[PDB]
Amino acid sequence: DPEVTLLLQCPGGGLPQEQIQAELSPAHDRRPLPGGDEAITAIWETRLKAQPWLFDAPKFRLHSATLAPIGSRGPQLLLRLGLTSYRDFLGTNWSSSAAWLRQQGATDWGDTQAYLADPLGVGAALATADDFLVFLRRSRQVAEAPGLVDVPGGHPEPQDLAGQLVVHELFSSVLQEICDEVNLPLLTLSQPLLLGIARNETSAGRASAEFYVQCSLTSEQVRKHYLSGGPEAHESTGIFFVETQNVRRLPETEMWAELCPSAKGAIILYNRVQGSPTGAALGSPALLPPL
Ligand SMILES: O=C(c1csnn1)N1CCOCC1
Repeated sequence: DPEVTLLLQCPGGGLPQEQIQAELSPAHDRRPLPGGDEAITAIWETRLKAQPWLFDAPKFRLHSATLAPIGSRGPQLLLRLGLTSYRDFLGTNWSSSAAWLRQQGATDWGDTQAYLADPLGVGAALATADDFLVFLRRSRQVAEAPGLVDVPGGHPEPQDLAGQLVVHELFSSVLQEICDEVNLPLLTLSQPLLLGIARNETSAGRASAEFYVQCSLTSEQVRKHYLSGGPEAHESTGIFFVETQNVRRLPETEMWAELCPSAKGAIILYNRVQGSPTGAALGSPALLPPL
């Protein structure tokens, strides 16, 4: 799977909100482009003169994420974040020249990402009461990953002493994206656990935080809520469910070639962090069948 790389695998089965610190600093921003940010402004002007209803939005930028020594007390993860925008994404990661910008960043800064917007995504491994994960089908008419399978998620918009409010917005945003697209009541969802961070090498290395969320509704009840919104209540074109039993071997299935990179990252981290038991009971052959 060359189109996804793991940047972070969380310990303890995943981290709760209270164990994460954020540092939001202009030191974590994209570097100005070598020949100037006028190249971004030109791409944006061309796009608005074809689609004048488009609008810019702020985004968080991922610089890096440092895990504490395993088994330690106190905060377990430090997220170093800057600020970026949808406009800067279109002019860098989404540009035909994105690979040239990665090479220039290695040369100038020793950092393949230094010239890339790198907006932070969120995604969820969303489990039902009857032990299935939730999958969504993308429209065949959108620009990114048309017709592919995704999981619930999105790219959160901004608004440890500004830090804790940023971590709160990240955790809040993955629940809001589940309520907006799957049409589930907020009170049927668990507090999220962070499983890790995955990079999309098809989008010049932009990263997504991948979370585990449990729902108190069955697969049948989740399906009814999604469909009862009607076609205008969701961007996806369909919902479907895979038993958690079967997610273990998903990379060996024909479904794997249909998954978009950020959804592949969610399922790899689910299998490594929530699956893959370490104890004698769940690791016994009848409960963890060999192969
Ligand atoms: O929020 C984002 C986004 C992706 S990368 N940074 N921003 N979207 C949603 C709307 O359609 C375009 C992509």
